[PDB]
Formats: sequence, structure tokens, C-alpha cells
Amino acid sequence: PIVQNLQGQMVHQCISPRTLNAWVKVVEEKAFSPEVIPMFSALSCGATPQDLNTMLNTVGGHQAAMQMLKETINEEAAEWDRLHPVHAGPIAPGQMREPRGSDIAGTTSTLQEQIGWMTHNPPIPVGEIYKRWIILGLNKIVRMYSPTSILDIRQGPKEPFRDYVDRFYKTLRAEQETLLVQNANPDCKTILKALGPGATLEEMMTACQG
Amino acid sequence: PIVQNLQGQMVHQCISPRTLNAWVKVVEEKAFSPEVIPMFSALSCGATPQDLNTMLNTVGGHQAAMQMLKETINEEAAEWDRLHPVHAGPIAPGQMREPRGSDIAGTTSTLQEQIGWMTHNPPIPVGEIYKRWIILGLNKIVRMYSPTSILDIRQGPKEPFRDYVDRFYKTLRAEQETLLVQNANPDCKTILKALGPGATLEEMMTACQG
Amino acid sequence: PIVQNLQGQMVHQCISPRTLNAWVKVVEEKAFSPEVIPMFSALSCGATPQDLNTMLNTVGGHQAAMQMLKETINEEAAEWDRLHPVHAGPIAPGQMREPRGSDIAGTTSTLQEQIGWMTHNPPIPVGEIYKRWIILGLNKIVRMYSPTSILDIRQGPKEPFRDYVDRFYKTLRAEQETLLVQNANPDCKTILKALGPGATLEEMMTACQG
Amino acid sequence: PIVQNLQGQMVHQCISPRTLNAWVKVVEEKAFSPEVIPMFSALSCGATPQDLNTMLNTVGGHQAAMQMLKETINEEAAEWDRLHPVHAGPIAPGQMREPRGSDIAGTTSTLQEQIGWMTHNPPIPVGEIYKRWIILGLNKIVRMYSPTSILDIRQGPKEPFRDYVDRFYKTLRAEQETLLVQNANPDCKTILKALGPGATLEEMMTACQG
Amino acid sequence: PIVQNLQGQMVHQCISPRTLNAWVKVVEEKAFSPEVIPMFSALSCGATPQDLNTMLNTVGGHQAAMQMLKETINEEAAEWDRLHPVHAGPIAPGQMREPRGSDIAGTTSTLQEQIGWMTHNPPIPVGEIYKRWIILGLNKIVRMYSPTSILDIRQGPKEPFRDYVDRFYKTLRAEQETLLVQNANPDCKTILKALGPGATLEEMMTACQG
Amino acid sequence: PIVQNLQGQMVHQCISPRTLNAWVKVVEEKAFSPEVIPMFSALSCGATPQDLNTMLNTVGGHQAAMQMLKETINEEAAEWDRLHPVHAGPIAPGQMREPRGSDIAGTTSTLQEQIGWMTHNPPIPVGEIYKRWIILGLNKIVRMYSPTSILDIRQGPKEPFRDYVDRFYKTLRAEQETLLVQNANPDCKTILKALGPGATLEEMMTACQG
Ligand SMILES: Cn1nc(NS(C)(=O)=O)c2c(Cl)ccc(-n3c([C@H](Cc4cc(F)cc(F)c4)NC(=O)Cn4nc(C(F)(F)F)c5c4CCC=C5)nc4ncccc4c3=O)c21
Ligand SMILES: Cn1nc(NS(C)(=O)=O)c2c(Cl)ccc(-n3c([C@H](Cc4cc(F)cc(F)c4)NC(=O)Cn4nc(C(F)(F)F)c5c4CCC=C5)nc4ncccc4c3=O)c21
Ligand SMILES: Cn1nc(NS(C)(=O)=O)c2c(Cl)ccc(-n3c([C@H](Cc4cc(F)cc(F)c4)NC(=O)Cn4nc(C(F)(F)F)c5c4CCC=C5)nc4ncccc4c3=O)c21
Ligand SMILES: Cn1nc(NS(C)(=O)=O)c2c(Cl)ccc(-n3c([C@H](Cc4cc(F)cc(F)c4)NC(=O)Cn4nc(C(F)(F)F)c5c4CCC=C5)nc4ncccc4c3=O)c21
Ligand SMILES: Cn1nc(NS(C)(=O)=O)c2c(Cl)ccc(-n3c([C@H](Cc4cc(F)cc(F)c4)NC(=O)Cn4nc(C(F)(F)F)c5c4CCC=C5)nc4ncccc4c3=O)c21
Ligand SMILES: Cn1nc(NS(C)(=O)=O)c2c(Cl)ccc(-n3c([C@H](Cc4cc(F)cc(F)c4)NC(=O)Cn4nc(C(F)(F)F)c5c4CCC=C5)nc4ncccc4c3=O)c21
Ligand SMILES: [Cl-]
Ligand SMILES: [Cl-]
Ligand SMILES: [Cl-]
Ligand SMILES: [Cl-]
Ligand SMILES: [Cl-]
Ligand SMILES: [Cl-]
Ligand SMILES: [Cl-]
Ligand SMILES: [Cl-]
Ligand SMILES: [Cl-]
Ligand SMILES: [Cl-]
Ligand SMILES: [Cl-]
Ligand SMILES: [Cl-]
Ligand SMILES: [Cl-]
Ligand SMILES: [Cl-]
Ligand SMILES: [Cl-]
Ligand SMILES: [Cl-]
Ligand SMILES: [Cl-]
Ligand SMILES: [Cl-]
Ligand SMILES: [Cl-]
Ligand SMILES: [Cl-]
Ligand SMILES: [Cl-]
Ligand SMILES: [Cl-]
Ligand SMILES: [Cl-]
Ligand SMILES: [Cl-]
Ligand SMILES: [Cl-]
Ligand SMILES: [Cl-]
Ligand SMILES: [Cl-]
Ligand SMILES: [Cl-]
Ligand SMILES: [Cl-]
Ligand SMILES: [Cl-]
Ligand SMILES: [Cl-]
Ligand SMILES: [Cl-]
Ligand SMILES: [Cl-]
Ligand SMILES: [Cl-]
Ligand SMILES: [Cl-]
Ligand SMILES: [Cl-]
Ligand SMILES: [Cl-]
Ligand SMILES: [Cl-]
Ligand SMILES: [Cl-]
Ligand SMILES: [Cl-]
Ligand SMILES: [Cl-]
Ligand SMILES: [Cl-]
Repeated sequence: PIVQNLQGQMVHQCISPRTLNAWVKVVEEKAFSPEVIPMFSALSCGATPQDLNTMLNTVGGHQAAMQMLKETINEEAAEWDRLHPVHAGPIAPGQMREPRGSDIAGTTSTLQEQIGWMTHNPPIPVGEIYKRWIILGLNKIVRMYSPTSILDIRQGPKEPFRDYVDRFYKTLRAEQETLLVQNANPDCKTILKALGPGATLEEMMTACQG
Repeated sequence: PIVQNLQGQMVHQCISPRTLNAWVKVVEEKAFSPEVIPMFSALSCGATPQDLNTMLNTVGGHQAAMQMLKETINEEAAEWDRLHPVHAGPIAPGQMREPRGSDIAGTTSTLQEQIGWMTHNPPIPVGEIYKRWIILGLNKIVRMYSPTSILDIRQGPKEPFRDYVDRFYKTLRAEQETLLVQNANPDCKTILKALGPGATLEEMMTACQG
Repeated sequence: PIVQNLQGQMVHQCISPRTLNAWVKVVEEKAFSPEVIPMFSALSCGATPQDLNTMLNTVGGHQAAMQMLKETINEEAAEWDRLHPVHAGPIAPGQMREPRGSDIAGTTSTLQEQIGWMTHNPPIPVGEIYKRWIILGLNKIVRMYSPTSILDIRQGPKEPFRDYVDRFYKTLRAEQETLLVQNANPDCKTILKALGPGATLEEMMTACQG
Repeated sequence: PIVQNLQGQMVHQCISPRTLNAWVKVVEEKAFSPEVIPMFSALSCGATPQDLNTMLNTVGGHQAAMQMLKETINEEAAEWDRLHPVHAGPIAPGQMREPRGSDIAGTTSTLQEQIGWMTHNPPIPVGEIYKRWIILGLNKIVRMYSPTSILDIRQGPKEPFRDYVDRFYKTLRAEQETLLVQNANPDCKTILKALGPGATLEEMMTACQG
Repeated sequence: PIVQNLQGQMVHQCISPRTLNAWVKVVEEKAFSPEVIPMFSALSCGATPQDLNTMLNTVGGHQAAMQMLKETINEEAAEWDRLHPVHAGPIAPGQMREPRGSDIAGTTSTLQEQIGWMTHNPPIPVGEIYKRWIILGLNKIVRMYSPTSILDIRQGPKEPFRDYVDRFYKTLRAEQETLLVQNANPDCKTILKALGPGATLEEMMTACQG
Repeated sequence: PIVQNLQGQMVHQCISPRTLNAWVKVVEEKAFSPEVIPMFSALSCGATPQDLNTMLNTVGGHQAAMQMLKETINEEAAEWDRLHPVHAGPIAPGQMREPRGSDIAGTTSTLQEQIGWMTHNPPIPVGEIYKRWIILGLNKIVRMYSPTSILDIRQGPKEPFRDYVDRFYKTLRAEQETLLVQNANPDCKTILKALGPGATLEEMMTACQG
């Protein structure tokens, strides 16, 4: 990634073995759960487009999702070229050429060019633009691999209300208020209807404790 | 987080994979025990609002508690806007705009803005203000998930006094003096009543050793 | 490797025990899966030819592949000498001699010479030239050890379409569009034929969900 | 803690996840064995009063001992106020207010104030003063939880003298010379009595080897 | 070891616990396999003669090999004194005395003297000279503990050619072309004889795939 | 320990949790094997007398040996006072008082005084003087706990000569040439007697391979 060192300058440093291993392990253990996306954004802090492709390439398996990640990046890269056409001409000394979509994705750009774009003044955050494309495609993967719909998360007759709300918002996070009340069991729904329409979650959970 | 480097300046650095993993593991192993709150405050030392949302997002499951954490942050953010209304006008060069409640929560604020607020002179510790909101909501979660009341922690007839005091103050910490004497078994309560009302814990524990 | 320190200068530092262990473990666990190649490129970030030979030497076993890696490096080193003949003459003060193929492979070159080449102005990235030779030979090993052909990856009658696409592009990555449709089961192929020839993968996967 | 950086100045840095985990694990595995006290003093090297409360708060369970640690800190803090009464008056620029007992314990003091006290010239080591209070209370816990008295550590008829001396000074360390000779078995005590009253331990152990 | 810090100067730093543990573990797990030698050279990067003796001393067991390592170092140290006799005389200020064989082995030399030799201008790499002696003796140990001769590595009638070449060059690496063809089974040797005398390994392996 | 930072000055830094854990684990797993002594010397690189007492205090159990370590340190400290009597008088500004035996052992000396002694010009290496006392006492512990004598290490009738030499020099290292030949079995001793009195170990091991 690009990290500010002891001085104020932004400089490139190699991706650490801990970062490489942490990203590989979180995909092996949690696949494409919703919490894998913010873990990816944190492990790729300040990452160059080369570092982003490194993390995505180290993932063995799940190639159906990774191929869908290819098509999404290609769609976003094509829209970038539609909105930012590169103007031909010799690049002035001390300046950088305009990045294309494939340049932001690290396909037609070198590490030196990515360092120049990200450390420019003003900078061209090609790493954050690429990560924004990857996270978008990763969110489409999480929604596609979401197994349960929010309409099928109903509280059991003996299920504690806390455990049911855990399953409700867990499914809601993968799929990306009153339905929570409607899907409760008859005993708790009677309690929640007498509580008022403007109750908080900690008020609803406290009312249906057992 | 924002860490003072070799020079005196405060600069941003990426959250480490060790910090990300340490927070995820402590929630998997201890859930919402009282000691998870100070562990969260230590792992989020100098954290920006972005780093705080990162730690809260990496938590898979327990979404009922995390959704209650949303409503608490929204309540504290709304009170911040009620006490600190943003005055319109162009921001002077070298200055930062006034943060709103959602800006402190990292919702409508960029990392660059959070760096400017936290490294300002004088600084606006939006990270510590946000963490103070999160810890408050986390304390409400610990009290809600506290299983046992302090009134039901009584010493057994054969239970050693040390083990009973362990259960007493463990429950007392989750729920957030004379009751300790009252809930002791008849043999130790006779000893403690003859010891005096101003005895220390190490004096009470020494008196009921067996 | 060669890492820019606190100052702007590029300086040599020893390869870390974490990097040594991470490369040995990834070969023990995944052998020559496609994702081992980008893991090798990331762990050898900024590596000198000496560090590259170190990583390749620490691999115990798989010597059939490592010997094929020798012949590939020898072929690329011989082509380098054919395109870059060293011109005889005394080396001027502050300058470096022209590297041969065996010099880039770290065979006839010292660490001091590799530091001088990589930190020259302009630099001679003998480490990146050598790594480009190693990755090329490693790609030939992955293709040789690829067990299944893409023609034999067909969807089962009861196999979910997601799992089949996982096996399809996993094999496709090792071997290095319409065939994916042709190798599907009759039920999904009927669905995909009525979808159109320009469908995306997430559209094809959504159409054959079961 | 407060660590001298590259320059000569003392600056604050966040407590590391390794330090947090090392202290939690050593209490889970060894509870209040005598060697836990020096482990606590080493892990809290240069720690601020905030870092000390962090380590003590991350301990789950053993709340009977931790509550006794509260009363000891309160006793030492009350004695500090009895010996160092704070004199009222406006604090001069560049100076710090006089710390109270609760200020040294991190109860009524901010991290900024603790940084100012510990980095003052001359410094006020509120962290070392607080740690001296904690270690004192921790030593009272070790002595209270010491199970065996030194009077009951006697050498068995077939017990090797080395193993018996191991149990002797292990108990002696928890409880905090001739008794070692008296508590030996008749065979070794006959040997030690003929050795002289001024024998060393390695001389006594060598004399009773079997 | 001696590592260049933030400035250009070479300075001594303590050997890390990770380096100490990594060397002890690799000897416990792989003993004296050929890949242990380059692992030793990498873990001892920039090591002083004191650090080299530290790594060799931390090895418990295998003392027969370590004693053979003593005699080899003594032989190389005696040859160094035969080629570099120390000339008597007072050492000038800012200069270092000429190292003997036992000085390079860290036997009659202090750490301060080793720092002065390795950081001299021009430097006397006593650490690299000592490591060159140790690696030479370690190579004699690997050849002595090599169990199988290359003449006894023959391909089985049903053994895949890939697995046989793995055993061939594994044995060849421990012992330190046409024989590979001769030791193949009759079916593959017929294929290799019709392939030509100038075939590569990947051509020979491809020809005998089954 | 005292480590040279980015500048040339020697400064104190806290002992790392990895160093604390590495020393505790090596005593739990290997007790007082000979290789524990050089592991202690490496982990205590640049350690102050306070850090040395920290490592020795974190050892739980083995108190018989640790108490023998007390008496040895007391003997060496008493000899230091006999050879270096402290001359009374006011200490000049910028100077340090003469250390006593208990000052070198960290008993009557503060960390600030130990920093002043070790960073003086010229320095007083009280840490290396103390470590030299500890290693001496640790060597007496290894010899006392050495179970087998070198006279009882004889080669079995069917024992391979390599395994027997492993047991020979392993015992020889704990206890601290021709005997190796005498203690061999009759078959190998006949071979070694016909080899000559000036044979090396690798020659003797090669001659008795089976
Ligand atoms: C090659 N490249 N081409 C693209 N677009 S394109 C013409 O339409 O195909 C494409 C795009 Cl859009 C984005 C980036 C890459 N990029 C990759 C990518 C990363 C990546 C992106 C993902 F979104 C998901 C990933 F997991 C990895 N790695 C690969 O794709 C490796 N891979 N190979 C094959 C196969 F063998 F089947 F072809 C398959 C894969 C993974 C996906 C399924 C099959 N690595 C690199 N390393 C070194 C140097 C440059 C690059 C690089 O620039 C791009
Ligand atoms: C999105 N946002 N919106 C809010 N308030 S609001 C209109 O009323 O809803 C809200 C508030 Cl108050 C605080 C912060 C966030 N914030 C989050 C939050 C963090 C967070 C806060 C918690 F207090 C508890 C957490 F675990 C995580 N992450 C999410 O909330 C992710 N999430 N999504 C859904 C669902 F899919 F169900 F919608 C659910 C969750 C977790 C809780 C239960 C369901 N991440 C971010 N990352 C990247 C960039 C910005 C942001 C961000 O600004 C805020
Ligand atoms: C010695 N050298 N010679 C070559 N070309 S050449 C005349 O034709 O043979 C050759 C080439 Cl092309 C590339 C680099 C090396 N290089 C190696 C190589 C690395 C390497 C390259 C690979 F591509 C695969 C690897 F795993 C390791 N290590 C070895 O080869 C060790 N090894 N030994 C034997 C055997 F004993 F069988 F001979 C075998 C091996 C491994 C492969 C199978 C057998 N390490 C070194 N360390 C210290 C100092 C210099 C060097 C070094 O310069 C070169
Ligand atoms: C709150 N505070 N108050 C005190 N003195 S006082 C009026 O008489 O009670 C007291 C004293 Cl003397 C010392 C320090 C604290 N301090 C603690 C303490 C640390 C601590 C000290 C110990 F010596 C042992 C510990 F483990 C932890 N943490 C707590 O005490 C948490 N806790 N809560 C309860 C309960 F819920 F039961 F109340 C219990 C505990 C732990 C002990 C048993 C019950 N953390 C903090 N974090 C953030 C900011 C400030 C602070 C803080 O200033 C002080
Ligand atoms: C003592 N010294 N003497 C030598 N040459 S000499 C007169 O002929 O014997 C000799 C040589 Cl040539 C090389 C270096 C050492 N050196 C060792 C050596 C390292 C070493 C070298 C190896 F090549 C293999 C190793 F594993 C370790 N450590 C030891 O040897 C410890 N050891 N002790 C005994 C025994 F007890 F049996 F005597 C045995 C061993 C290990 C080998 C088998 C028995 N450590 C040290 N630490 C602190 C300070 C200085 C030194 C040191 O200078 C030298
Ligand atoms: C206290 N002190 N006194 C000594 N000499 S003296 C009057 O004759 O007794 C003595 C000497 Cl010579 C050397 C150093 C210490 N030193 C220790 C020592 C370290 C140490 C040295 C060893 F060589 C072996 C060790 F493991 C630890 N720690 C202890 O001894 C703790 N301990 N306590 C008891 C008991 F409870 F039984 F008393 C026992 C032990 C361990 C040994 C067996 C019993 N830590 C400290 N921490 C904080 C601050 C100062 C100090 C300290 O200065 C010295
Ligand atoms: Cl790392
Ligand atoms: Cl995976
Ligand atoms: Cl794959
Ligand atoms: Cl831009
Ligand atoms: Cl369901
Ligand atoms: Cl419930
Ligand atoms: Cl569910
Ligand atoms: Cl990390
Ligand atoms: Cl969890
Ligand atoms: Cl979730
Ligand atoms: Cl403010
Ligand atoms: Cl109960
Ligand atoms: Cl009790
Ligand atoms: Cl309970
Ligand atoms: Cl490391
Ligand atoms: Cl392997
Ligand atoms: Cl091998
Ligand atoms: Cl070039
Ligand atoms: Cl198949
Ligand atoms: Cl499916
Ligand atoms: Cl398959
Ligand atoms: Cl850490
Ligand atoms: Cl615990
Ligand atoms: Cl608790
Ligand atoms: Cl003071
Ligand atoms: Cl007992
Ligand atoms: Cl004994
Ligand atoms: Cl006992
Ligand atoms: Cl380390
Ligand atoms: Cl071993
Ligand atoms: Cl040994
Ligand atoms: Cl030389
Ligand atoms: Cl064989
Ligand atoms: Cl094969
Ligand atoms: Cl074999
Ligand atoms: Cl550490
Ligand atoms: Cl132990
Ligand atoms: Cl103990
Ligand atoms: Cl001295
Ligand atoms: Cl024996
Ligand atoms: Cl043998
Ligand atoms: Cl034995």
C-alpha cells in the first residue's frame, strides 16, 4: 500500500504477509458473509490497484463469484472511460497520464504509474476508485449468495425474542421495522402491539423477554 | 487510527490486521461480557470514526445488539445536533466545517475530514466522541444481556466464600455491600455480623475461609 | 528485499522470518494451485535475486517442478544474453557492470551488485526481471499439473449451477463462455438458451438458481 | 504507554493488542500465582494510569480479587491525599495541577493530564505510583490465595530432595532456611546435620541426591 | 545482526525472538534436509559471529552433527590463520586488529570487535566469512545424512513419472540427466528413447504422463 | 533493554511481550537443558538488570534451581564489592555513583540508575555483568541436573554409531575423544582402532556406518 512514513511524503510499501494471510483466511472461514466486505476494506487500507488484484488473486476457489467480480469491474471500468475520455498528447514533465478504466483496475498500469497517481498533488486515488468498484461487485455477490429471504424469518412459538431478532437483522444485512413485529410469535406480537408504533428495539426486546 | 509518528505531528495509519482479528475474536469468545467493553476501548485507541465503524461492521452475528447500537448512536447523534447546530457559510482556508452527529458517526464524513478534525489545532476528537457514544450503547447491551440479578446471588451451604464473592461481583459488574453479607450462608453471616459494619472485603473473606 | 526507509533512499533489508515461513507453508498446503503464483509475487515484493533464490530453495520436495523451474530460468537467461551482450571495458566509478542472465538469476552476482543494480539511477530491476522469469516458469508448472480439462467439466443432473460454475472457472484458471452454457445440464441449458447470447454470469447464475 | 520515540521526547502510544492479549491469557492460565505479578509489571512497562485500568478491566472473573484490588487502591489513594494536599490556585501556563489519589488511579484524570504528568520536567510518574499501588494489592491477593503453609511442606520418605525443595520455595514464594532442613525426611536430615549449619543450597541438594 | 537503520550507518540490533524460534523449529521438524541450509542462511542475514554461535547453540540434540560442525569450523579457521597471519603492533586509533580464525568464529572476539569489523570502511565481513564456514560444514552433514543413493532411485512399474522425478532430484539435491532416463520403467524409457537426447524435463515429463 | 534507536544514542525500551513469552515457554518445555542457556543470553540481549530479574521472576516453578541462582548471584555480588569498594563522596553533575554488587543485580538500583550506567561514556555494562553472573549460576544448575555421566554412555550392540555419538556429546554438553572410541561396541571399536588416533568425527562416523 501507500503509507505516509516518518516524513510527510506518501510512499509505497510491500503488502505484509499478515495482510495476505488475513484476507485468505477470512474468505476460507466466512466465504461471502456480509462482514467479509468491511474486513476487505480494512485489510486493503491504502492499497494500490496492484495490491487489490493481489488480494483477489490469492483467493482459491469461489471462482464463480470472482468471475462475477470480473464482469462488474469491467462494467465500472467501461463507465469510467465513458465519463473520462483520455485526451491525447505528450505528458508534461512531472505529470501523469490520465488513467483509463483498465488502468484503475491495474490491468494496463504499472506499479510506478499507480504510485504516481496516488501520490500526485492533487492525487488520483485509483486505489480507492478500484476498491469502490470491487466492494460494489462484492455486495452483489453477498446478495446473490444470501440464502434466506426476510419474509421467511419468523419467530418460533418457543423461540426467544432475542434469538429471533438476531436471525432477522442477520438476514436483513445479507439482503441489504414493522415486518419485525409482524413476524413475531402470537404471544410477543400481542405485547408489541400494546407497546405503540414508535417503540425502539431495546424497548421491544425488553417487552418480550422470557 | 491517528498516531503521532517520529515527528510531533498526528498522522493517520491503517488499522492493523492484529487489531481487526483481536476485536473479532473477543466478540466470538466472550460475546457481551463486561470485560469486552474495555477491550473495545483499548483496541480502538486513537481510532477514527471510520475505524470504529470498521470494528463494529466486522462483527458477524449478534445483529440484535448491533441494531440496538445503531439506535443509540442515532439518539446521541441527534442530541449532538440539538446542542451544536452547524452555522452556514463558506469554510475559511485551513479550517474545517462543523461536524454533525452523522459526521461524528462516520456516515456523512470522509476519512480526510475525520483526519482534519482529529488533527486540528485545537482538535475536534470526533473519534473519542463517537467512541463515547458506542461505549454507552455497548453498556446498555451488557445490562440487557445480563442473565442473573444481584438478588439471586446467594452463597450455598457448602459453597466457599471466595467462590461466592466471585459470583457476586461478577453479576454486580454486569448489572452495573451489605447485600453481600445478607446473601451469605448462615455460618458465614454469623461470622460477618460479629466482625463489624466497617469491615473490608479481605477482612470478610479472611473471616469466612474454610 | 529493497525497501525505501524513512529517507527517500532505497536500501536493502533482510528477508523476514514471517516471509520465509509464509512461502514455505503455502507450498506445503496448496502445492501448485493457481493462487500460489500471486502469493509468490506478493511475498517477493521488492525481493533481490538472492531473496528469490532463497524462497525457491526453502521449498522441500516438488523437486521435479523446481528442476523444470531451473530449465525455464536458464532459457530466459540465455535469451537475455542474446538480446543484451555485455560490452567489455573498465567500469567507471559510481557505475555498475551490465548484468548477464546468470547475474539476474543471482548465480554469478553478489548481493552488493544486486543492490547496486536495483538502487541505481536509473535502476536495473534485476529482481523484477528474475521474478518475471520465475513466474513464467511457475505458470508452466501450474498448467502441467492441472489435472482436469475444461472439456470434462460438465454440470451434473442434480448439481447446483453455482457449484458447477465454481468447478468450471477453477479448472479454467489452472488451464489458463459458450462452453459454460454447453456443459450445463439439460434443464439449465434450456433456461440459458432462452436468455440470449449476451447474458452476464450473474444473469446466467440467477436464471438457473434452484 | 509513554515511550521515547526516535527523538528524545517521551510520547504516548496506544497499548498493543499483543500486550492486551498477553495479560488476559496469563490471568486465565495462572490466575494469581506469584509469577503473575512480575509478568504484570513487565507488560505494563511505561503504562499510563489509563493503560493500567485497561489491563485490570480486561480481566473477566476473579472479581473477588479485583474488588479487593479496588479497596487497596482506595487506601493508597487516600494516603496520597493525606501526604500531598492539593493547594488551590490557577495553574500557570505550561504547568500541571497537583494529582490527587483518584487522579493517579485514572479516575478523575484524563489521558492528556496523565501525559502531561508523566512527560513533565521533572516528571510526575503517576503510572509508576499507580502501578506500585496495584502491585501492592496484587501481592495481598497472592498471599490470601496461597493454599499451603510453609509448615506443611515436608519431604516424603521416598520423595527426591530436589522435588521437595521445589515445593518448599514455591510455597515460600507465595507466602512471601533451617526449616528446610527440619522438614526433610529422616535419611536426608541425618546427612544435612553432619554437613554443617553454613551449607549452601547446592551443597545441601548435592548431599541428599539419590 | 547488523542492519542499516534510518540513517545510512550500519548498527547492531538484537536477534529477534522470531528468528531464534524459527531456527530452532526448522531443525526440530526437518533436521538436516537440504532446504534447511538456505533457511539457515536467510535467518542469519547480516548476523554477527555471536549471532551465528547463538543459532548453533540453541539447537538441542543432533550433537553428533554439531560436533562435526565444530571440527569443520576449526579446519577453516586454521586455514584462515595460515593465509592471514596477524602482524604484531599497536592498533592505530579508529582502526581494528586483524581477525584470527577463532576471532571470526566468535571464540576470541567480543561483540564490540565484531561490530567494528563488520561496520568498518572497508568492512571485514567476519559474519559472512563465518557463515561461509558454517554452511560448508552443514553441507557435509547433509551429504553424510543422505540416506539413499541416486543409483537406487528407479521408477516403479506403476509409479507415475512425476512422482519418480520428485524422488530423483530430491535424492540428487541431498547427495549434491541420462541416469534419470536409465532409471525409468521400461514403458517410459521406450518413450524417452524415441524423444531424443536433447529433451527438456517438461518434455520428458509430458511424454510419460499417464 | 537498551537499544540504539534511529539516532546514535542508546535508549531504554520496554521488554516485548514476545520476549517475555519466549523465555517462559522455553523453560516450561526444556527446563534446564544445555541449549536453554544460550537461548536466555539471546532473549536478554541488551537487557538491563531490571529486565534480567523480570525474566527470572516470570519463571514459575523450578524454585529449587532459582534459589540456587540467588545464592550464586549473592556470591558474585559479594566478590564484586570485595574488588570494587565504593568511595564515598558527592557525585559530580552528569556522573553516576559506583555500582555495588546489589546494584548490578538490580536490588538497590533504580531503572534510571541502570540506564545511566549502561548509557554512560564510558559505559558500565551492569546488564552484561549481571547476565554473566546469571549464566554462571545457570551453568551450575545444568551440571547439577545432568542425569547421566559420560562414563555410562556406551554404544549398544545394535545401536547405530550416529545415534550413539548423538547421546555421547549430548551428555558431554550437559556435564560440561578417546572415551568416545572406548565406549563403542566391539564391532565399531575394531574399525576405529584400525583407523588411526588422529581421525576426525566425520571419518569415525563414516567408518562405522551400517
Ligand atoms: C487479468 N485481468 N483481466 C481482466 N478483465 S478481462 C480482459 O475481461 O478478463 C481484469 C480485470 Cl476486469 C481486473 C483485474 C485484472 N487483473 C488480475 C485479476 C484480478 C482479479 C479480479 C477479479 F475481479 C477477481 C479475481 F479473483 C481476481 N486476476 C484474474 O483475473 C485471474 N483469473 N484468471 C482467470 C481465467 F484463467 F479464467 F482467465 C480467472 C481469474 C479470476 C476470476 C475467474 C477466472 N490480476 C493481475 N495480476 C497481475 C497484473 C495484472 C492483473 C490484472 O490486471 C484483470
Ligand atoms: C450506514 N449507517 N446507517 C446508520 N444509521 S441509520 C440511517 O439509521 O440506519 C449508521 C449509524 Cl447510526 C452509525 C454508523 C453507520 N455506518 C456503518 C455502520 C456501522 C455500525 C454501527 C453500529 F451501531 C453497529 C454495527 F454493527 C455497525 N454499519 C451498519 O450499519 C451495517 N448494517 N447494515 C444493516 C442492515 F443491512 F440491516 F441495514 C445492519 C447493520 C448492522 C446493525 C444491524 C443491521 N458502516 C459504514 N461503512 C462505511 C462507511 C460509512 C459507514 C457508516 O456510516 C450507519
Ligand atoms: C545454483 N544454480 N544453478 C543454476 N542453473 S544450472 C548451472 O543449470 O544448474 C541456477 C539457476 Cl538457472 C538459477 C538460480 C540458481 N541458484 C540457486 C537455485 C535456486 C533455485 C532455482 C530454481 F529454479 C528452483 C529452485 F528450487 C531453486 N538453487 C538450486 O538450484 C538448488 N538445487 N540444487 C539441485 C541439485 F542438487 F540437484 F543440483 C537442485 C536444486 C533445486 C532444483 C532441483 C535440483 N541457489 C543459490 N543459492 C545461493 C547462491 C546462488 C544460488 C543460485 O544461483 C542456480
Ligand atoms: C471506576 N473506579 N472506581 C474506583 N473506586 S470506587 C469509587 O470506590 O469504586 C476506582 C479505583 Cl479505586 C481505581 C480505578 C478505577 N477505574 C476503573 C477500574 C479499574 C480496576 C481497578 C481495580 F482495582 C480492579 C479492576 F478489575 C479494575 N474499573 C472497575 O472498577 C470496573 N468494575 N466495576 C465494578 C462494579 F460494577 F461492581 F462496580 C467492579 C469492577 C472491578 C472490581 C469488582 C467490581 N476503570 C476505568 N475505566 C475508564 C475510566 C476510568 C476508570 C477508573 O477510574 C475506579
Ligand atoms: C566454544 N567453542 N569452542 C570451539 N572449538 S574447540 C576449542 O575446538 O572446541 C568453537 C568453535 Cl570451533 C566455534 C564456535 C565456538 N563458540 C560456541 C559454540 C558454537 C557452536 C559451533 C558449532 F560448530 C556447533 C554448535 F552446536 C555450536 N558452542 C559450543 O561449542 C557448545 N558445545 N559445547 C560442547 C561440549 F560441551 F561438548 F564441549 C558441545 C557443543 C556443541 C557441539 C558438540 C558438543 N559458543 C559460544 N558462546 C558464547 C561465546 C563464544 C562461543 C564460541 O566461541 C567454539
Ligand atoms: C529480591 N532479591 N533478593 C535477593 N537476594 S537475598 C536479599 O539474599 O534474598 C536478590 C538477588 Cl541476589 C538478585 C535479584 C533480586 N531481585 C529479584 C529476584 C530475581 C531473581 C533472582 C534469581 F536468582 C532467581 C529468580 F527466580 C529471581 N526475585 C526473587 O528473588 C523472587 N523470589 N522470592 C522468593 C522468596 F519468596 F522465597 F523469598 C524466591 C524468589 C525466587 C527464588 C526462590 C524463592 N526481583 C526484583 N524485582 C523487582 C525489583 C528488584 C528485584 C530484585 O532485586 C533479589
Ligand atoms: Cl508481517
Ligand atoms: Cl477460499
Ligand atoms: Cl482456484
Ligand atoms: Cl479523480
Ligand atoms: Cl428459514
Ligand atoms: Cl429473550
Ligand atoms: Cl434463519
Ligand atoms: Cl499486524
Ligand atoms: Cl460473533
Ligand atoms: Cl452478519
Ligand atoms: Cl469539540
Ligand atoms: Cl443463580
Ligand atoms: Cl474460601
Ligand atoms: Cl451465578
Ligand atoms: Cl518477522
Ligand atoms: Cl513442500
Ligand atoms: Cl528437498
Ligand atoms: Cl533494464
Ligand atoms: Cl471431472
Ligand atoms: Cl445454485
Ligand atoms: Cl472437478
Ligand atoms: Cl500488536
Ligand atoms: Cl480470567
Ligand atoms: Cl466479569
Ligand atoms: Cl512525585
Ligand atoms: Cl501439603
Ligand atoms: Cl534428588
Ligand atoms: Cl505441595
Ligand atoms: Cl519478535
Ligand atoms: Cl533439534
Ligand atoms: Cl543438547
Ligand atoms: Cl576481508
Ligand atoms: Cl530406495
Ligand atoms: Cl505422471
Ligand atoms: Cl526414495
Ligand atoms: Cl511484541
Ligand atoms: Cl516452568
Ligand atoms: Cl512459583
Ligand atoms: Cl566496568
Ligand atoms: Cl544410560
Ligand atoms: Cl550410523
Ligand atoms: Cl542416554
